[PDB]
Amino acid sequence: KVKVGIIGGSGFDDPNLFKKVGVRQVTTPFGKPSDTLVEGFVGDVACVVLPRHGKGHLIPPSEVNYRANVWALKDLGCTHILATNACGSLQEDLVPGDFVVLNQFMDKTWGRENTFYGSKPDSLKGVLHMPMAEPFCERTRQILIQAARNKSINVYDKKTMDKSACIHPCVHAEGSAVTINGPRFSTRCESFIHKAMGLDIVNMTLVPEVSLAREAGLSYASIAIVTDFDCWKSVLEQFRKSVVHVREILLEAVALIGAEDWTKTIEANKALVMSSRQD
Amino acid sequence: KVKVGIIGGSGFDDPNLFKKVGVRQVTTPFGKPSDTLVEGFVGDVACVVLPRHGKGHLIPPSEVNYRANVWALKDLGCTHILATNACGSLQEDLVPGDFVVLNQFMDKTWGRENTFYGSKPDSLKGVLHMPMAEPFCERTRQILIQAARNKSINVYDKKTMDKSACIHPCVHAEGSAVTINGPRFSTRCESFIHKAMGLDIVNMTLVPEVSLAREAGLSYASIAIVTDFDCWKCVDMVLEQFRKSVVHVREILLEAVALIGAEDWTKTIEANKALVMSSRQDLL
Amino acid sequence: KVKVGIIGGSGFDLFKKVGVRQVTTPFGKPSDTLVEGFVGDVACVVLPRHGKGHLIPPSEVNYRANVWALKDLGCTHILATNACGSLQEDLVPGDFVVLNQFMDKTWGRENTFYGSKPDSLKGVLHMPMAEPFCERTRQILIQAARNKSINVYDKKTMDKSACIHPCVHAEGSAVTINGPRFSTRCESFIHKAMGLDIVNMTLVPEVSLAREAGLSYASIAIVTDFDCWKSVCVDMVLEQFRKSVVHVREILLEAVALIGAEDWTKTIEANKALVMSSRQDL
Ligand SMILES: Nc1ncnc2c1ccn2[C@@H]1O[C@H](CO)[C@@H](O)[C@H]1O
Ligand SMILES: Nc1ncnc2c1ccn2[C@@H]1O[C@H](CO)[C@@H](O)[C@H]1O
Ligand SMILES: Nc1ncnc2c1ccn2[C@@H]1O[C@H](CO)[C@@H](O)[C@H]1O
Repeated sequence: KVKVGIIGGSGFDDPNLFKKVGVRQVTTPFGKPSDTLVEGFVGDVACVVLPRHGKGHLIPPSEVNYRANVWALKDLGCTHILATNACGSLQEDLVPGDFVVLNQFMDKTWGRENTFYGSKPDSLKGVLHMPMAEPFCERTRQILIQAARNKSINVYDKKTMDKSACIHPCVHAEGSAVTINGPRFSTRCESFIHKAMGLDIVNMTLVPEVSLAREAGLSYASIAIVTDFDCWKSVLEQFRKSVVHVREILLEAVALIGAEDWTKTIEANKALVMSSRQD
Repeated sequence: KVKVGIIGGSGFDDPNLFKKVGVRQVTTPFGKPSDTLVEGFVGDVACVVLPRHGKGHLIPPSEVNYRANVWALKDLGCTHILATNACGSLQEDLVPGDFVVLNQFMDKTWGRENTFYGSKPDSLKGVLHMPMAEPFCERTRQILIQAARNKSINVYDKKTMDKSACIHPCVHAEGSAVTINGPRFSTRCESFIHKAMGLDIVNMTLVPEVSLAREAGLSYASIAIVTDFDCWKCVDMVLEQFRKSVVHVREILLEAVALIGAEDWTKTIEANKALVMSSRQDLL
Repeated sequence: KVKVGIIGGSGFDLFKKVGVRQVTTPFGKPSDTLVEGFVGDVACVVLPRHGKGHLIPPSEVNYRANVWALKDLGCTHILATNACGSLQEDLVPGDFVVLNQFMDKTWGRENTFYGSKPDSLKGVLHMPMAEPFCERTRQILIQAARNKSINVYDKKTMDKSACIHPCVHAEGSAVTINGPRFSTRCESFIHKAMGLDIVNMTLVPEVSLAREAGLSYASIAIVTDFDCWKSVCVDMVLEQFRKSVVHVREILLEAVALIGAEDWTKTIEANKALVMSSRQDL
């Protein structure tokens, strides 16, 4: 019943997380996904891998068909989506090499299809107004964090640990992301403004992927990879080692997801979609 | 003579504000309005009603044809537009059941047609740069407020009265709205950011409706309906509270139309159109 | 050698022209035809942002075509003028700002040369924009003002009481809004509380696209009024502008000469190198 979709960002243009069982060239009512979808098994848990930018990373963040990617995963029977998201750090405690299991975001994107529903032929009929107060699936967030612990990777929770317990590299138990449209990076002026707003990282791909996953009735969680500090503070090796440990986290997270019942969580996801219909 | 247009938001998809005299199924050079326009009278005052989202609430905020809506009302000869706007509160003193006669906004929408003019053939010829310092028609704002007074609804003015005078439910005499694109609600992160900017409410429909009304030379005023606290902070009571708010807003609207028709608006209307002409930057 | 493109904003819709040139671009047609000529020995190209009739609003300007057309003609530098409203007390109508920073609030504009759609160059370009302008070219605009005996105010070293108007502000940040409407008081105060200096509609993505084209770009903002945070309309932007046009013209002509008097070999190399190294599809 549980099937785990994986959307790989930078460093995961072609992951190979398991032996490929089948390759799926699909289309959706909202167009074609970034690439073909690879189906397989992690242990006894069915799993589907999909590169957000395509195999060659030729599709910029603003042009990614988030609808197609999410809906395609949904059509294949995924109940969860795990995503990676490379990012810049807006805080001194978040150091290149750290990961962040996001729990909040601020949206500054535009010109992207951010919803499956509407009044145009491009969309499913209805007006969907989805609650996003806490935009991720909390259970699945805690999976990612527990996965890191299982793989002996440091975890820092600012709510229960003081500064001295922050050993790098570490996974930050929470954090907020600002999603900019791209493709350019932020100016120093924009970086300081975001930092003053209390944001933790800056990224170009989280939104509307996270929003559409909830719309599709899926449990979604992102692991953000701190590649560098954003330009408020004036290499490839740290990122190479990062994807190795992110691979471990993803593989362990899939197993942890399959080790539990999700019947009521899946049911509540579906009901929230139906209850958010305004029409 | 005046003619008052009414753009009904949530809770006003099918208003029935008066006995329908005539219905207009029209189009504009900017496309189709949300729905048929219903014409009639409030007393001796001509009035036109249009649901922003259509009868069945099938049109989401981002896809509403604000241009067509404002232009269709203009074509029928409306001089004023009164709008309802459902919203979430960003401040402690603004509670569900309150109303807000907006005077300010902050815009965070995109991908919406927000001007009638441009250099493209599918827009009116010319470049219009409208001043928007005080984006509403002040006279018409004060009419909404006085209408609330006449209907025995509490009015609260933070600049004059102590917070000890804020008695719920009340019409807030001033307020700023942040307009987000939707269709999703804000995250807690976005809610606290907006609140820290000093914004009072969050809503998805105010802009560019208010902007386009000024571009059309019309007097525009919005009454926001506080349906809930935004996520910075039983549903059966929430629904019942909103229904009561709708009853109150309905009588405010009806009294407002009567108040408008009772006064002379020659100079205000003249100033409305002159403001349009003087913003034509291509006329130098 | 060097060649200077000049993108004129409001009131700039400069020399003895050699010829007028019509050009096309893989991203459409520029705002207008281009004026080719010389300031001294320095080749110079002049392009009005809104067209000769100012019929093109800021959100509909083809910044891609304008910047690329200047590139196609062999420009190494672009000087730009941008009319703006002030968000702070010390910046008054008649002042000028040699911008070093911005905050972007535009939408629906073509802001990159690269992408995966047919009407764009193939590739994913992620350009660093920490310091979005060419610093050398900024300091040239500022030095140009000194040569023409226009006051220069540096808020990093100078007193608020030592601010002599009209002056060129040696640094400043712009918020770029989409237009065509002006800001509300609410928006104006929010921008002010963010620490931004001016508000305008034309800087972005022009500045971004110039760096994509590997050109040294600098902007001089012309303060036409205070934004509505004080006690702004179309007619006001035009009137104040008149006296400011003359000073800006002097600065631009002087700046062109100053550019032509230095070697830009390594700067140009670095510009084109930054373009290549930002390609993340490779
Ligand atoms: N400091 C930043 N600001 C915005 N995006 C960033 C960073 C750092 C990494 N990314 C992500 O990686 C790609 C561009 O480098 C894009 O996919 C982007 O999401
Ligand atoms: N807390 C909020 N944030 C943003 N919009 C809100 C609310 C509450 C109500 N609305 C308005 O009503 C519709 C969404 O329910 C939309 O039409 C919207 O304008
Ligand atoms: N206070 C302001 N806010 C926004 N834009 C302003 C100003 C003042 C000038 N401009 C510039 O003038 C043009 C539109 O009038 C546009 O080119 C615009 O950049």
